[PDB]
Amino acid sequence: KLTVNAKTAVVSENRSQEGILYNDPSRYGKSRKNDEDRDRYIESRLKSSGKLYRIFNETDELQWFLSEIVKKINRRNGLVLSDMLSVDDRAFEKAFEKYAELSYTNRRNKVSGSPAFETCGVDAATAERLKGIISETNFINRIKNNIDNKVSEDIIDRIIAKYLKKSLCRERVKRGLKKLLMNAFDLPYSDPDIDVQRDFIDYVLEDFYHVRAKSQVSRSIKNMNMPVQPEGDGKFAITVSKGGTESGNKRSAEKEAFKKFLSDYASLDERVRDDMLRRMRRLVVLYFYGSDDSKLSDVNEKFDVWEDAAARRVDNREFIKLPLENKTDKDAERIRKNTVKELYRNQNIGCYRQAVKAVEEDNNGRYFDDKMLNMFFIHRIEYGVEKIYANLKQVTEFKARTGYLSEKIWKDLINYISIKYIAMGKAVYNYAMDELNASDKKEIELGKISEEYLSGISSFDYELIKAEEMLQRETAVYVAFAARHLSSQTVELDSENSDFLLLKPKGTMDKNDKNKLASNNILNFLKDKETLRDTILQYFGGHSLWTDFPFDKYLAGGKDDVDFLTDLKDVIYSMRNDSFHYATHNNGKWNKELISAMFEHETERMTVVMKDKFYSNNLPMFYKNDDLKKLLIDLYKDNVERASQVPSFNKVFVRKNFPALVRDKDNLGIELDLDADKGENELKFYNALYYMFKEIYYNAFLNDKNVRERFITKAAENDFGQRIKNIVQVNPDYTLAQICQLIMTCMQKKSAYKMLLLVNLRKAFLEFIKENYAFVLKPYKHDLCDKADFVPDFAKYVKPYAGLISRVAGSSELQKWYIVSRFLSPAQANHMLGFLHSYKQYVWDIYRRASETGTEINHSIAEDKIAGVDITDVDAVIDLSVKLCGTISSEISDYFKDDEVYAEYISSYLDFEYDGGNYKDSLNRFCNSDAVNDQKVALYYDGEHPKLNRNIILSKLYGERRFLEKITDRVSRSDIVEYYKLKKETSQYQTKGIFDSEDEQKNIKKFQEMKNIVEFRDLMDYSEIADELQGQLINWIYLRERDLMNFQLGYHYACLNNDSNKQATYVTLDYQGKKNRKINGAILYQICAMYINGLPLYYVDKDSSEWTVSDGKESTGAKIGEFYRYAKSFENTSDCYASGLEIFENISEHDNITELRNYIEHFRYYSSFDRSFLGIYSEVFDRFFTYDLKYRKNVPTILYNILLQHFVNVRFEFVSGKKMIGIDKKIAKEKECARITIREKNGVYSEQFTYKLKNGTVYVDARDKRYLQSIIRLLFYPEKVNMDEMIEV
RNA sequence: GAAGAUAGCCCAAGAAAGAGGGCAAUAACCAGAUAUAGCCUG
Repeated sequence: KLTVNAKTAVVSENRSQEGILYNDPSRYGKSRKNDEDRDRYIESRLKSSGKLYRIFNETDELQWFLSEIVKKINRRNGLVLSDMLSVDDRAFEKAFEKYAELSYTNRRNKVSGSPAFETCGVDAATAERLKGIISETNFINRIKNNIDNKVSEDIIDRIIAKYLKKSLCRERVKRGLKKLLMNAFDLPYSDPDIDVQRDFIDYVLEDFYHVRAKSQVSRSIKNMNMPVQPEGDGKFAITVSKGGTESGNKRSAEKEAFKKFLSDYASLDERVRDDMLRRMRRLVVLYFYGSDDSKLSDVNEKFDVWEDAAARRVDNREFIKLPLENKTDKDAERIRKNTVKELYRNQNIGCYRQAVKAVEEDNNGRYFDDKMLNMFFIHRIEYGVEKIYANLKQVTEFKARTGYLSEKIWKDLINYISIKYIAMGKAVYNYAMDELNASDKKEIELGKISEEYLSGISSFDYELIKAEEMLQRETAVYVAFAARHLSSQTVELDSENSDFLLLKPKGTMDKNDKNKLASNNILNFLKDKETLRDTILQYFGGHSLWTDFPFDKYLAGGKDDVDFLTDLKDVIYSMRNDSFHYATHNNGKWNKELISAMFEHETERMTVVMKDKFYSNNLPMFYKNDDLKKLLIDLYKDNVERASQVPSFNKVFVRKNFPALVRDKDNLGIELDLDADKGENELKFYNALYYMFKEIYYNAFLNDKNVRERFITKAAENDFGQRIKNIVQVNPDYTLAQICQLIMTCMQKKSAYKMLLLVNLRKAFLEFIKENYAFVLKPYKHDLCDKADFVPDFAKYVKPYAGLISRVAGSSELQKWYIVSRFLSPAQANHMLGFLHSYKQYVWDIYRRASETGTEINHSIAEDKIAGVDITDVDAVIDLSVKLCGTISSEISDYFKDDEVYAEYISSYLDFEYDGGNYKDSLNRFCNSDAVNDQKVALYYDGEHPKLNRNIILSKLYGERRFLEKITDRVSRSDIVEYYKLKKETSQYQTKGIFDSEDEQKNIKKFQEMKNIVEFRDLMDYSEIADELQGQLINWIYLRERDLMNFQLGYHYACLNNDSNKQATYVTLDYQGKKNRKINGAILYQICAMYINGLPLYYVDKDSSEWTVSDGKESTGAKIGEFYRYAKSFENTSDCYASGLEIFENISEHDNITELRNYIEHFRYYSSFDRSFLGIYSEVFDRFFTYDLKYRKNVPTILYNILLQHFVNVRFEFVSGKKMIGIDKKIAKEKECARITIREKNGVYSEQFTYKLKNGTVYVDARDKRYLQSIIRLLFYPEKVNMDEMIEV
């Protein structure tokens, strides 16, 4: 990469912008490059590549013969341009470079012929010598000087397609090279239109001397800009380049013409938009079908553009003639693909030239009056064709159909309009809606650019927006999951009341018959009002932990456990659509005293929980309580805010390698001196040490001052250490985390500097242990104390939560973070915490880079606060949830009425041979039965009662029972038999960690897999994968919802700022009710109110037929209804909300989009299973992202990545399904829909693990066939597939 | 107004076409350890 040293940014000074290069990390005054240094930096990077320049880059008998031919051509005395042109003590280097400059200039100025060296500052005799050096004769001599083989044309064809330098891969250059090589090897060849000197050799010299980049790259950087900038009148519009050259000024004029299109198109009169889309449609028809197409004959034919679009789809015309397939041969298919790409390009050029001529000669009302707008669109069309064939992965007939291309380009043009309105709305929303912020102002104005942005937008500004929008969208996902989890055991929703958060409090009566409760009254959905409080408290660690809590102090009056449920629901709801940017916020309607007291109650258990994790991880089995007490106080006396982009403990200390690592005498030299329970005690020890080291890593090691200094000293390796010294040079106070982040600084996850960081951290940690926790080196196995006896004096020494308690008491916003994170699974809460960390680091990094480049930056987004509250407090709250979500009660009765219902629940996942009687006894019989030899099943029973199984309870609180039952098979006796058999077979080398034999490793892997089954850990895995698939779907929902609002904002902002007719209340609302307010820019205010929880909407009420203002807390659905009643007066439309949305989506499918969004966000899949994950992802791909190609076209890759993260490789096939258009209430029609499926044969395979041994390496499937089967069932259910054929091994 | 994905946009260039650069700006990628043999290898 050319600018690998530097970063680029766009800065905006006084409504003029500049693309800058800057060195990072650097100090202010040493970072941003001035014009000369930018120029020289580019020059220097270009001339870097000069002397390694070779025509050709870089086992089968032929494929290795090609490689040998290339190498001989590239070896010395071969075709080495640096040697050839530097001859005679570099005396001609300047002349040759000047020749290259004039050769390039001759192309742009249409000057025919190679330059003569006489005009490069050189006499006539020398010119003859130089011309000979860069002649075909000399090239032929240099090319064959190292070759003593007989090469064929096919060898030449293969070498060119496989090894030719990318900058030389243009048709005429490749043809020139082929002609030269055929002449060099005395093979008859004719290509009369090609001149070897001009088409190949002269071009090579232009490439060698980088004449294009030297004259263009620096200026192209300087002219970079953002998508939208303010104009003179303080209005945002799409950015237009300042041009400066002949072609650049034409390009700017076309862009200005499209800017005018966007203004004119934003018309509430749908006839204006229809006519403009028809003119754009005619341009597409002209481009692909020529000026004599029947739809271009009558210039005033108001043909339906979508009917024409549908017509070209079923058209069979071929855009190009495809060559016949080959006699696979990957070399021959690459040749054919290159031939096909050149065919597309030739036809594209012809189409372009024909269209340009026709819009010049045969317009007369067919196209746009503005010639520059027709040219803008023709350039978009040409570009769109190139996007398709430059991409080309596989030559296919469907992609060669003219109607495929015309309709791809049509949707591409609509895409471009869509993303520009969205880009406008993004600027308006972020920078021209200040007065959305809560105030006492009785008159506000929306759509005026905030003072700090009138001089324009920088790239750093948009980085800050991305940081905030990412966290907002990530948080939105967790709000949905928290609502799901709270709803899952408290209510049974139905299809008409599927959103838990929109259920109404217990006193809500029907509006039309006040004798009845409203249909959405929460009472109608309660699963069991009598156990409601105890059910809720399962999510607060079990009601047994709350026996001392004065609930009745807070549920006084008629308030009961239904109001308790309603208050928690209200906390969660208050975070939905809660904008981080616009505070509406700190006034929660729920019982803040109750929530605050519950938080304080939970903080009181934290020291007990953390010390209990030492106990439960068996640390007091190997170390003295007093030594562990010292450690406990060190680790937990202060809440620790973790920094992002520090390598995880588990990557620095790989669990599989851990026992060998701690025993290594160069590291720690720990050897535990231990009969029967030997291996089990060894395993307990290494598991205990792993947990203790993990806690030390995060809570003591990473922030230790001495660790940092020693890491820097101890720290390719010269490169690594060089950047470290640069980093600390730039700021000596950078923490170790910040050094790691600066060091660590393709859409598809890849199947089968970081190491230096892991190594230096691993060694620094071992030394930290030796220096500070030396008692760790001397473990001694002894008996576990009673749990209550282990450091019972612990809470006396530390009070980490003292300050946070009072801050949560006084913050509605902290209470939201608390309740939302607290209702997540432990893995989800951990992910939420990680997103917070990533947000904080990103914001810090942006300000850091803005600062070093001297870029003024409005601190609307703070480094230390979010939504008004300290990030450190949010962090501590979420961290409290992470820990407590994973702390399961020891009382079965906290989760089930008795051992019998518990045992019956276990039977959903375990076949303990239920006879038909009592479950508790059938399970007790099963655990007391013999499994293998003298091995009894055991596992699932703890003396008198069934064993409390952590994974079972976690699946009950946070997983989806019917889903898990549908995608897995219950654990069986034979599973438990196999578990014990592999236990035995591995019992003698289990903590070796890194093994000698190959079948030792494979058996260890098999045991690990069986342990995961009998422990229900695979269940947790599948639940997390489903949560990740569902979470990504919800993420996409909030991506779309953001961009729908932005589209509407940008479109109506454009409308407000054009001359089209606008009614009074579109521009200005003068609300004279008791909460009176005047709103200038009313349409913009009302758009944003639809999407912001807490922002009132002004409308004419259905029942009173009078103007009112809402409290702003009603649902998005209610707000859309209210918006309709606001707009309802408008005469120039019938649906203002939907104005322009034909660009964003297919209007006829709007209700299906809403239905899909609701299906996902209301978790309906888990109740009905009427469609699969693949089917939902298919419908998202098909029509959820109509508004922006860049989201739509990554939908399958994102799915593939999620699976690959879990070591599952899937091969997609794209086929056809069905979708409805419209929603019956009866006008829904069915049609074809994209269907993403998986190849029926060998479509799913496991990633391989690389296991190192003593010998060498063995490759083992990460995931066995049984695991892969459940993944396929997860993806396909309710559909069933032949998994034997689909799974590869 | 189906889909056959594995980008998209900005800047530059450009009709005898051009075809370079940039993007934490834009999604993805990378990274992140919550709990006891589950995320190896690089």
